[PDB]
Amino acid sequence: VGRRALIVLAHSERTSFNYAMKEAAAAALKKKGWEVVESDLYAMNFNPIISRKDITGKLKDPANFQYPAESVLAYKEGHLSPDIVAEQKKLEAADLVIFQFPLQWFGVPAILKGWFERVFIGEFAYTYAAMYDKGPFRSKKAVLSITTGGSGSMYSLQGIHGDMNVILWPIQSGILHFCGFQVLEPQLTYSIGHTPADARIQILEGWKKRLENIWDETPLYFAPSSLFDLNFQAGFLMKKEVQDEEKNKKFGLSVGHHLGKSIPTDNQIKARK
Amino acid sequence: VGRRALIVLAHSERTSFNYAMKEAAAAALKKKGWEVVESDLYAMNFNPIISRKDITGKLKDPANFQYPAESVLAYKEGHLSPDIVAEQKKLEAADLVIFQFPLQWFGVPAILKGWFERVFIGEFAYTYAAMYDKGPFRSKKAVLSITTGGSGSMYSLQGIHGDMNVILWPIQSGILHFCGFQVLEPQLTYSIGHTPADARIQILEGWKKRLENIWDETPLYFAPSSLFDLNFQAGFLMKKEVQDEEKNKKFGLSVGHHLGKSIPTDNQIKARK
Ligand SMILES: Cc1cc2nc3c(=O)[nH]c(=O)nc-3n(C[C@H](O)[C@H](O)[C@H](O)COP(=O)(O)OP(=O)(O)OC[C@H]3O[C@@H](n4cnc5c(N)ncnc54)[C@H](O)[C@@H]3O)c2cc1C
Ligand SMILES: Cc1cc2nc3c(=O)[nH]c(=O)nc-3n(C[C@H](O)[C@H](O)[C@H](O)COP(=O)(O)OP(=O)(O)OC[C@H]3O[C@@H](n4cnc5c(N)ncnc54)[C@H](O)[C@@H]3O)c2cc1C
Repeated sequence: VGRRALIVLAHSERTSFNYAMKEAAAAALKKKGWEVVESDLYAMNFNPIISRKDITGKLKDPANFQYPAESVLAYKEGHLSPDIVAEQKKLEAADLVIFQFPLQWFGVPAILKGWFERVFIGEFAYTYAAMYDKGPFRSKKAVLSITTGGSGSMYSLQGIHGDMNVILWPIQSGILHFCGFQVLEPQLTYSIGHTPADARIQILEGWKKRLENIWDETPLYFAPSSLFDLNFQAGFLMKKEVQDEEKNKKFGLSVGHHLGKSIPTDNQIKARK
Repeated sequence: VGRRALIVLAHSERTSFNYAMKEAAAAALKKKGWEVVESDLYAMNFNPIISRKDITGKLKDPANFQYPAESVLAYKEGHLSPDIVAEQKKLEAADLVIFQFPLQWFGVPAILKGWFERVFIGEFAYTYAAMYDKGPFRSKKAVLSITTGGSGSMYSLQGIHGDMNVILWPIQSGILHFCGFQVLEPQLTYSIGHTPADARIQILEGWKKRLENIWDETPLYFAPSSLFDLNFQAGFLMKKEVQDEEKNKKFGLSVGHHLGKSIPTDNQIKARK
């Protein structure tokens, strides 16, 4: 199980449905005995812009500044900016991490994107030596709770926007899973601005209801790293044996690993595969 | 053709390859007679966080602030922050827009994501009435010039990060094409951190040579809006006739419109309708 949860909110208005979803989550969790911490990015006036100021000490190569290396070094020697360190301490303590935000330009709000860039620092959050399912957060579970302006049909296979599974991929696989998180099914709330007040009410109650057994859910399916040649002189490509065993299979493995074939239905939205 | 170009750069270091790429583009375009304008976000001390601070007038409703509606009203009544107005003026004049940036967490840097959120205001950059094909920037062309830490094989169909075409979709379709932009093939320079001094110089030269005829390039293929019933009533789904006639094709129309079938090879990387 997990007794600790962190809720990262990315919305400036306390009168928003997003703020209401954050409160709903914290209420349901505390009631079931969880310890709940929050990161209201707008409320904290969080700094989302990566810079050399994220390193407190003196740099290794100040004339040729490379963020990845200088930040990793700062993480190891203990001199990352203290606002960054405070967020990293919350992350370390949490078993479950909920990201509550409105979809903005088919992605995460800039302030949340900056939170990832500044907080998910090398070694602490990820290592090329232990990628994806073997990452640092492999004992943690993450969930995206998203609100949208567009309707669900707009995001279906035949909607103008296209499949929502493709939109979710960069985030759930590229950011969350890459660091080791077991990613749970996303809570998707479409066209919230066109939803009746009573439906909005049931949406909040259905979220609280889901959170009651969230930890026991089966996570989304991502191709295991055991299928890849985790080394540079190999190009981190799928192992030869694995490649063959797949050539006779109708479907691809995931949205990103579709292998030029059909992507299993709702790979990024529903768990079962 | 187009005589005016806007280069938006998102990198904090003047010593980076990204900065080098921007300087190469500027030089190359000016040489061929282009009028070049720049938006060096970091150097412009650019604010990427959307808030009610983006509106200078009175809010139509300060009780429950809703950014989409208020910013659209501000654009119409002329109440947008001076920095947004200046960027909108740059965009309005430009024929070609180049976005130069390093890949950060499978997406654009927070500062650039924020630039889109604050600059691409409704009415100005888009209208739900004239989405994609009929968007405001339909007479403009855009291009993404991206650098990455990971190698190309890592982003191939068998690479551990998965298909790069999926990563590029949210940006090129969801942001650029949605506003009307014709999107040209992206310039992708992989593992720039493991490329010899000799090889990087040719990259710069290769980029410069491409820009000499960039305007006469065949743009990437996105399903036309004519294939969809564009109304809340219809749910914005593909026209029935299209769905049927499409059922006999092997490949879907694009990454986002894969229709549960195979994704056309390099739909977001290579042009070929
Ligand atoms: C820059 C930008 C880019 C965007 N890009 C996209 C995009 O790419 N794709 C897309 O689909 N959408 C996009 N949107 C739209 C955005 O996704 C929606 O505006 C957002 O998800 C709406 O959520 P909200 O919390 O702001 O709700 P609000 O607009 O605040 O609305 C909440 C609604 O619920 C009511 N409410 C509030 N609290 C409660 C409560 N406790 N109980 C019951 N009812 C309550 C409110 O009165 C209101 O009717 C974009 C918006 C912006 C500003
Ligand atoms: C927060 C964050 C998240 C990231 N997420 C990802 C991700 O999801 N996927 C991924 O693949 N990568 C990721 N990266 C890595 C990032 O994409 C690379 O570090 C970046 O693209 C390198 O580009 P750069 O312009 O900074 O170059 P630099 O590291 O500066 O390197 C440029 C090289 O070219 C040399 N050079 C400079 N100017 C010139 C010139 N004029 N002519 C010739 N040579 C020159 C430099 O000295 C140096 O050796 C991430 C990095 C950060 C900080």
